[PDB]
Amino acid sequence: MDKNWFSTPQEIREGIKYLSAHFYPASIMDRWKILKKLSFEKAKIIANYSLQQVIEEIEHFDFFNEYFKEDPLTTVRLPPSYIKLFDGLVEDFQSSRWRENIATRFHMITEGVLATVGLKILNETSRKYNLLKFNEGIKRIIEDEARHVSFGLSLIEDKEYAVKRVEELFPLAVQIVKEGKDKIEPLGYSIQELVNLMEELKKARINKILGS
Repeated sequence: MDKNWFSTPQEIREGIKYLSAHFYPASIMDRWKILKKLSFEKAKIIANYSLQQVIEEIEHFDFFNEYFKEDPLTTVRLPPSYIKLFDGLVEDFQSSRWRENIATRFHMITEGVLATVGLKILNETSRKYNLLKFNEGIKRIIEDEARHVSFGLSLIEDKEYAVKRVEELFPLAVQIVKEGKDKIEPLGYSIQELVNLMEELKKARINKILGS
């Protein structure tokens, strides 16, 4: 942990933990224990970068677990639209069109829209408060996430279906952010501005799918 974590203002620590819990949902992680087997299973099918990506997902969990040892993320309640998002990903892993369904729910929406915004906030906020170790670990996740999103684009074959999926799931993603208003706004962000960024990100991921 950074030695100056605890000297960071309480409202800022709360917001950071709140967002960190979206990446490492320690209070309800056991709900989706099944995602471990399912992700291993499918990465061993696909191989390619999928095996590296699964390892990187664990590395990301390990980062948040280690960082917050003395200030655990088990205290943080995830909002209900976030629970829905991940219940849906378990379903997608069990679905017929699992490759397309995971690429759209996870790589496009979860990593290419939600995570993009969440990591922007964590980067900006940790830099402002001089949480250097935290900020570096966020920068490394951002670098990983860009490769994950590119890998996602490579998994999509049916362009019309993928776009329609992204368009269908986008509202849930917006609700996740709106549900965090009370924890995010004290970090000095406007929820509307965040939603507008989400819209631009959605457009950009769709453009990339259509140009592939």
